[PDB]
Amino acid sequence: PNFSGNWKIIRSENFEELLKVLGVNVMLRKIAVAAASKPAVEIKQEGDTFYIKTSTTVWTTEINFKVGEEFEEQTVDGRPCKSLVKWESENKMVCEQKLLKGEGPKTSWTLELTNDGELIETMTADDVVCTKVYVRE
Ligand SMILES: *C/C=C(C)/C=C/C=C1/N(C)c2ccccc2C1(C)C
Repeated sequence: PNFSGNWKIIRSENFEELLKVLGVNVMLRKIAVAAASKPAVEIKQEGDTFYIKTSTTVWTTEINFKVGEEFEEQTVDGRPCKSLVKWESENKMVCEQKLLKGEGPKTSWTLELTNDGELIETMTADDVVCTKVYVRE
């Protein structure tokens, strides 16, 4: 299920509420939802080994994981945590995260390559769920 490729975000719901739930400074919340801050996603997939890059205006995040192999990473609000990714179907994977230090909401995310060629991502902080929808390029 080649998640590989370069991804262009074309929709995003409930994102500010997610940040709000996580505790994100209001000023950062407002800049976070600007048409300028739209993230670009590059995924590089081979087997159970994944490389995903997320790039905004002045920041980038790189993660490297194997499905099943626990790894270190950051939440959405950038808190250090341990993560573990598993398959849900052929075209879906889900990742649960465990805060390294401190304690806050229960976070996670999922990734879903559809049949109409889209890539759906969800992110969850406790009750609240954010969906974002990507296309290739
Ligand atoms: C949908 C995902 C979004 C809008 C990602 C936002 C992420 C960031 N990051 C990581 C960042 C770092 C510095 C300054 C601004 C940001 C922004 C809020 C765009």
